[PDB]
Amino acid sequence: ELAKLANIEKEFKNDYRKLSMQCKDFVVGVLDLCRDSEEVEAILNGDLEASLSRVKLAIKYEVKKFVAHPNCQQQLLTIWYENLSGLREQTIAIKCLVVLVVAL
Amino acid sequence: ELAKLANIEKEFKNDYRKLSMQCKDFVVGVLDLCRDSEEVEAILNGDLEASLSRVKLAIKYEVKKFVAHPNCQQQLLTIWYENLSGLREQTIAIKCLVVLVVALGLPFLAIGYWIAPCSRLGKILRSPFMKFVAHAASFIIFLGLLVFNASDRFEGITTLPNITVTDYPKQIFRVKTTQFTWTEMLIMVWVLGMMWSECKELWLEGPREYILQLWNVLDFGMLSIFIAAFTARFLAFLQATKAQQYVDSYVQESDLSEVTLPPEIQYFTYARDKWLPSDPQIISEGLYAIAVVLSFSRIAYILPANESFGPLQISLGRTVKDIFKFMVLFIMVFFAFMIGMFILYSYYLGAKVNAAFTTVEESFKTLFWSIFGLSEVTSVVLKYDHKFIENIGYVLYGIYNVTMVVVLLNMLIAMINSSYQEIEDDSDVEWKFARSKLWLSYFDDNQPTRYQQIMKRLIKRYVLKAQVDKENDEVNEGELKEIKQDISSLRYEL
Amino acid sequence: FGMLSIFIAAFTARFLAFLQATKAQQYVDSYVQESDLSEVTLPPEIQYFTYARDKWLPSDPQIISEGLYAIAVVLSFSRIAYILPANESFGPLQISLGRTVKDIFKFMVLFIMVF
Amino acid sequence: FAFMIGMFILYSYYLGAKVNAAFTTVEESFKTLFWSIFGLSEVTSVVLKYDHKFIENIGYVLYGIYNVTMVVVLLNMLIAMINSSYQEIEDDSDVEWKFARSKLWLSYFDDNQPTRYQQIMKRLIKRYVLKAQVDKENDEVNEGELKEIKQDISSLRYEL
Ligand SMILES: CCCCCC(=O)OC[C@@H](COP(=O)(O)OCCN)OC(=O)CCCCC
Ligand SMILES: CCCCCC(=O)OC[C@@H](COP(=O)(O)OCCN)OC(=O)CCCCC
Ligand SMILES: CCCCCC(=O)OC[C@@H](CO)OC(=O)CCCCC
Ligand SMILES: CCCCCC(=O)OC[C@@H](CO)OC(=O)CCCCC
Ligand SMILES: *[C@@H]1O[C@H](CO)[C@@H](O)[C@H](O)[C@H]1NC(C)=O
Repeated sequence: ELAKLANIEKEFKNDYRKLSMQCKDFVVGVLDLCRDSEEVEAILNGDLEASLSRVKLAIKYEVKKFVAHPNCQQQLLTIWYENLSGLREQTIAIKCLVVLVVAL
Repeated sequence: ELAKLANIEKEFKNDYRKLSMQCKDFVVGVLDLCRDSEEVEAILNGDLEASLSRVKLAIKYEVKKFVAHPNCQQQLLTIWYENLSGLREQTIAIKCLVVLVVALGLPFLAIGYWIAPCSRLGKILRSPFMKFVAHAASFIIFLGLLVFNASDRFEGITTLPNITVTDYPKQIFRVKTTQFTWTEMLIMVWVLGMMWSECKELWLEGPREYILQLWNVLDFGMLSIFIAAFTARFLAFLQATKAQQYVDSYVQESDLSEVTLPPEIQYFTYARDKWLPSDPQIISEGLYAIAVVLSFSRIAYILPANESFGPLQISLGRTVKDIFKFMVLFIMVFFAFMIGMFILYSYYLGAKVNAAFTTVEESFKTLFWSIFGLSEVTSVVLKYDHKFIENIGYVLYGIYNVTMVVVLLNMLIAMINSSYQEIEDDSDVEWKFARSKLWLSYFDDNQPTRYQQIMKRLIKRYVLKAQVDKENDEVNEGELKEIKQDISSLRYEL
Repeated sequence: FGMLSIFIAAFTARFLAFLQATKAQQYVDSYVQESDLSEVTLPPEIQYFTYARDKWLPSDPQIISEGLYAIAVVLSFSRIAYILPANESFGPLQISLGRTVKDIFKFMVLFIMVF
Repeated sequence: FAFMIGMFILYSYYLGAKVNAAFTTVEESFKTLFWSIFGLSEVTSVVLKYDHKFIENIGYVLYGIYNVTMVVVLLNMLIAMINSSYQEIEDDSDVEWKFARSKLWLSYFDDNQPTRYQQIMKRLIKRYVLKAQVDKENDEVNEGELKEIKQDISSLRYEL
């Protein structure tokens, strides 16, 4: 809402953009404090009672530091390799062998 | 350990790199506090009960500020001039006189070196600085031999290429062009020696050490190109000797131009107009022309031992190491436009103004030379009407000339980010970590101990300095807590 | 979507070029009554499909096909931008390139006026 | 110098049969490699009249490596020049320029009981010492008051 009023006012341009930074830094400062994996998997998707709903909603609003934080990146990486799990730390030669085998 | 976990995690990348800075700054802060020379010579090499063990271990781990600190640099400088000791502060003219004298008297040095235990000049020649000057002088005499070999043609060749000329009619012509001269023998002796030294180093260092450094592979490739060129020259010499042994036996004439020869032996009478396009002579000239250009890249072994041209080289190495990421992206756009330009103009080989774009090699040639402003517009125009084809050609060639400039612009601006990142007090440090590495290439070839007492004194001084700085970091809070506790006693007494 | 449409337009032009040559072949194989097609001359509409590339009409479906097919192959190597962000070394390069290309156009509009 | 010696060693035997007269002597090879950095040179100095295509391709490759290397060196020069501007910072160009012009001006000017001078110098040094002590006292205000009230609390403990 603040980031859309910034494009409609254009004279109080810097003030709404100064308030949107507080609205983003609150979320990043909450994200920092989580310790167990249950707290991370309670923040990144909402109340259930995958499906990464808050992350897919933070793409639309472009909150870059909420997605570029390590506590979200490790949760995305454990989905990006969700059955391979030994290729997660290998050389680029082993990765090129994979794409050559699949392309063949 | 922290700097190796940083390359394996890659999500907690900044944290391990933040911890490695503390692990390095502890060592630098310990190094600061040493006062006598015994403490410096107790830190820089470990407990003995030269051999600079901690310095040689700080090269491997790349701790740049531990080697670029002055208390280590003075200890390395007192080894780098360990018998000269008056040359330590002299002008550059006196230093150039030294390298000129040693470059002149190079063949006297082995005669003076078998004497060396009986000579004070033998110990005065076995210092690291004299070894460095000797290797530099030998490599300069090598380039001098190449340029002098290239001599006698500096103002043109004297004849025409298709005309032959020999000492006598009997001599076959192909011998005189391929036989050896005295300077090429010295080149042959010199290349084998450098190949032998690199052969010894590869056997001891191992393949991983050779493969790890890009510079080692460049040197070894230059030596191999020299050897291949001389083998091609020798194969060219042998067949001419065989033809001369044929003619001098079975000639039975007055001149070799009088009676015609069998046609295999007839081929070795022709000038350069009629040689086969895969002649060993031609291959020899090509590879020998590549190797001479590659053999002036060896001055990078010399240049870091100088203050003025020192930090220049480091920035040049950084920019050359940072170009290749842009180069890989530029290859994709280049390949796209060359495949499109080849698919367009391939059917018009017979009817064009210029011979460009009609084959893949020529399209590669035109799109490569078009980025240096050395190309024509009139490669695009053709002879027939077909104006749709010609306008699509103009449009695609214009899009290419705009795209290369944009990519170039992006490269320059990204280069600026590195300078801002460099900030200050690092080029001086980085350059020092260059030259010391170069110096360490030549140095080679109950009741506690004294060492533990010295180390205990150093750690005690570090703890005391840290507590003094922590106490002076916050002065008011202790006094306020003390006067609050005093007000507690004043409330208890009143 | 534009790259895909340019491909489809080029192949439709090629097919329109193929149909008329099939019509001329079905004419000649029916009404030829000769030994070779070079022997007896033809009606002049069917005669046109014997010429080489020197005498084609400047709006031939073949020429349009070659031009659009030459544009589409150049446009079809811009799809590697879907691949490149999944890599650490060529990752932050692309982003700066996208930023500079997005920032050129404001200068380009001002350059068009002077030009 | 590296590229000119290589280009001279390559094309020296082909003086009679080339399109252009370039690279066939040291003076001419110097000329071509000097004017090639200002985009005032031809590709057709490399091509020759005979077949010998190995020689011609090595010529094209070395000339391309030269044209890339000069641009890289040039790029390095420009970026290193930027470091000096960042180092210059502010309040120095104005100062440096003044130290120019005054030098120019000084080229033309040419052709017991203490003295007055020592009284003036004594007054100046006294003012410098006083200003330094005032700035050092105002650099740390709270610590003297806390030490004074601690010493006053000592007397309050002695009296009570
Ligand atoms: C300009 C190219 C010269 C390359 C080497 C170089 O700069 O070093 C200059 C001195 C060696 O330096 P020092 O150890 O005396 O220290 C220089 C002090 N700034 O002497 C040499 O190392 C020069 C050896 C060359 C003689 C043939
Ligand atoms: C250099 C162009 C290659 C484009 C893709 C690319 O860089 O990605 C490299 C890997 C994928 O990366 P990962 O997810 O394994 O992570 C890389 C870790 N730095 O493998 C690929 O995605 C490559 C697929 C191409 C094979 C045909
Ligand atoms: C637009 C229609 C151009 C008509 C074709 C013609 O005859 O020449 C014009 C052509 C050749 O110079 O223009 C260009 O170079 C295109 C540059 C585009 C920049 C993104
Ligand atoms: C690689 C093989 C090239 C074949 C030789 C030929 O016929 O022309 C290609 C040659 C001349 O343009 O290419 C170059 O300019 C080389 C540039 C290299 C950049 C580091
Ligand atoms: C050699 O080439 C020159 C070129 O002008 C020509 O005049 C001459 O006749 C040629 N000589 C022979 C022997 O072919």
